[PDB]
Amino acid sequence: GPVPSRARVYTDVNTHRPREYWDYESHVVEWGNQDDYQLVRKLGRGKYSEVFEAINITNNEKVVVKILKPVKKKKIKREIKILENLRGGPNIITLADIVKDPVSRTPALVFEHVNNTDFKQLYQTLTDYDIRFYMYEILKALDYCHSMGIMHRDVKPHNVMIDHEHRKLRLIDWGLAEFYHPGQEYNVRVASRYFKGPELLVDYQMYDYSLDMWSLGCMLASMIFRKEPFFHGHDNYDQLVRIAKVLGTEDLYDYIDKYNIELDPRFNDILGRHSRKRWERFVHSENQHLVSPEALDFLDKLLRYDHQSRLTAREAMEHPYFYTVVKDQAR
Ligand SMILES: O=C(O)c1ccc2cc1OCCOCCNc1ccn3ncc-2c3n1
Repeated sequence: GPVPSRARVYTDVNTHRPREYWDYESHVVEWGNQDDYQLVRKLGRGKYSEVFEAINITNNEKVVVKILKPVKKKKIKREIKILENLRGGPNIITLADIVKDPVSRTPALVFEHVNNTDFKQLYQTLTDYDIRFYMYEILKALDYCHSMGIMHRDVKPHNVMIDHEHRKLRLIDWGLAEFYHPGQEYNVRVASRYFKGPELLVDYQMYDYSLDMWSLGCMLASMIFRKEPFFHGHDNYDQLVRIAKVLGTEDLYDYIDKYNIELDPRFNDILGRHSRKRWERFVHSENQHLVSPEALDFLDKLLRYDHQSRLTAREAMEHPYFYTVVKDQAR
């Protein structure tokens, strides 16, 4: 069958932890008092939850309440445990409280309020410096969570809150995140289509932190090239075709060979034969102000088929793309 794989970094971080850290099935939830919060207005809804601005009446603080739609106890425990383990880390959203919603007997997560600038509207205003700065801020959250033995597995613009006035960023929605254990076969049916790594699309289960770095590369491409989404597949199969038309089919088949991956036969007559394209075909008069040699070198080193060859978060932070930002933060 397939060749096994291990994270290059932070490989054994959870093995050295007490069992309780990662064994979320055993976690005992510390409930709080629902009557401390009053809902103010609805912010949005998804498959998994509805989100409200709210107020803590005991201190008149603004907070956000995420009312969970019914999922397994295990899934709720995993998100809670991860949020608690990561709490206080750089640019990690703060979980303030957990309450049992009386209406449905449903749990509600209570988060710190971030004054988020419009995500669709924000992108239209971002300069070259802003993209570098916010990318660096996301990398601080990813290096932290990876170093803590956790893969996010759903990195995308919707899950990055930006309070632009305060140059403040938070990585949110830890509902798909998981603990990394060497040898563990993970569920490939994760993340948003446009951000799925090749490992997911070819059904390679022994993946790791490096998944997040593919998703990040997809974000970077969409920002510097003004192309949202960058890899626009019609479904999961066509998503790999879209990637192959850019990264080329030679490297794809090399990856499949290296890991002895069994390719779904549906791929066979759709992948075809594609050259690896130069990034320069995506540069044009309206985006060129966002694109540098540095940006393209960095992007190239995130967007690799082989999960093992992508930059780590910590390596990415040392790339020349960030030298100006690093200098500015020291001062
Ligand atoms: O799932 C979480 O971990 C999550 C945590 C915090 C917030 C949202 C979350 O995800 C729901 C996304 O809904 C977007 C609604 N807009 C706003 C506006 C302001 N804030 N401040 C915090 C959040 C927020 N959401």
